Amino acid sequence: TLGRDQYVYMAKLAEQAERYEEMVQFMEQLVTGATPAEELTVEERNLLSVAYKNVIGSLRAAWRIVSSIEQKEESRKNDEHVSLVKDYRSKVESELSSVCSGILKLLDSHLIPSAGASESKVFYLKMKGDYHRYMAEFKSGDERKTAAEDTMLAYKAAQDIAAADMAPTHPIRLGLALNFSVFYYEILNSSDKACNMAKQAFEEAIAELDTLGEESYKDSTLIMQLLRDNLTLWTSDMQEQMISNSAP
Amino acid sequence: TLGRDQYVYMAKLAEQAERYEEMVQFMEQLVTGATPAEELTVEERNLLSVAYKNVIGSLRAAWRIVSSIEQKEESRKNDEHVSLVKDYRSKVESELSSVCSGILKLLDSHLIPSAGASESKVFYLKMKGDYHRYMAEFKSGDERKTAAEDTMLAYKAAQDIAAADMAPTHPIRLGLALNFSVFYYEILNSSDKACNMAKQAFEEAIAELDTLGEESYKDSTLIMQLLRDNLTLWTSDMQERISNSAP
Repeated sequence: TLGRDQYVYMAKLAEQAERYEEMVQFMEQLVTGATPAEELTVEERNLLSVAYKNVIGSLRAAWRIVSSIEQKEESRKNDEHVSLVKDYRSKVESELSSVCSGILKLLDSHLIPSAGASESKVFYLKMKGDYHRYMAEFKSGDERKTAAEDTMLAYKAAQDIAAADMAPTHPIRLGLALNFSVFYYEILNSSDKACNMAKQAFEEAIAELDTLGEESYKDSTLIMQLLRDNLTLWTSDMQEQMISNSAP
Repeated sequence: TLGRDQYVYMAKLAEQAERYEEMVQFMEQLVTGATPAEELTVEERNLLSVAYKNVIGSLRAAWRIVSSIEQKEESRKNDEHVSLVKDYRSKVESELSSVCSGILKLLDSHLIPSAGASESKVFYLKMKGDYHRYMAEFKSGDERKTAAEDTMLAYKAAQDIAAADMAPTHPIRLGLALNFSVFYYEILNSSDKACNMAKQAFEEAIAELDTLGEESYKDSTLIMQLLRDNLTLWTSDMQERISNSAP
């Protein structure tokens, strides 16, 4: 076993080598060894989030490609290749599930219990909704509806806490509104609800934009632009009743 | 167990998804089931080469980064951080060793025996030397010399066959001379021999490049352009980067 400061060094070392599967292991060991008794630092909090974002991001990108090839093979009526491709996609899906379960388990057992402030709660609850949403991207029915309900619970909990204590210009609250609006748009097909949410968070940040500090102005404004980009792509598109840019 | 044609489809599928560790496995099983009784098709032979190239390239890239991190830490005399980085580098080295052994074992047990033509023999022998050279990159001391010796034998064997049966404009023979010259410059620090070897291959090829058509002109000239890129880098290096190996 290494020290807390040493796992941060090993996580960064793995980050430089783009060996993210091991960056996750180094941060998990840091988490399980310092929480829930104590709270993660902003640095450790972001290193963990970055580690899982890259690991799952790589599998999400692969799943898109495989799923796309499957549709291309089913349009050819190539029954042979369709059988092989679906075997492969399920292998990627089991790995997507493995990673989401890892962080979701760490969120319930360690991270959320460790949050002793609204900022940390909203961060981990948002994160909890994020990886439930990733589960909902490849699940079919029932499993997807369950994945969607778990997403709704985690996000709406983070939204309640954030709106009451977080500032509308805080990147975490902004990122929450972004990913939450992506949830309505891409998981629930509610363009109207998703646009109304993104716009509200955007305008709320504009009103208090003067009181935005050096530390988080780029993080905030970046999310603000992603909200505006999505809102343009969504309003440019046209739904009927009821990829998008998620947070950094 | 799947069929030969299907392993090709799965290897191609893994390549599209950029899941190269699996692309290797699909081809490994294709090889162990089809050879040495028969020989790999050019397609299969290339799918195998690409799969291992990406896997070992990814680790070689990480090893350069980690190895670079270690040096800086030592320059500051952190001591603690230094011991941590080496333990991490040694983990990447064990993986590099695992990959190379995988293809090297596949070469000596299945692929080289299957080669019933000089072109294939030189392709598989040139590959054997490539992955012994990758061992020599991170090995040190006693283990390094053994790796450098194994590289010399694979390349020299491929060169003997190539110079006798392959044309000096053939991309495989040009790539061999390219990687074989990089071996002398990077591993053995023989700046002169690496240059003499590169120039010879580039001279022997241009002397026959006129009679070469536009079908493989891009193939030959591309490796030729790499032979001179290294040869320009090396000359400037003697005016006191990583050499361009073959595609």
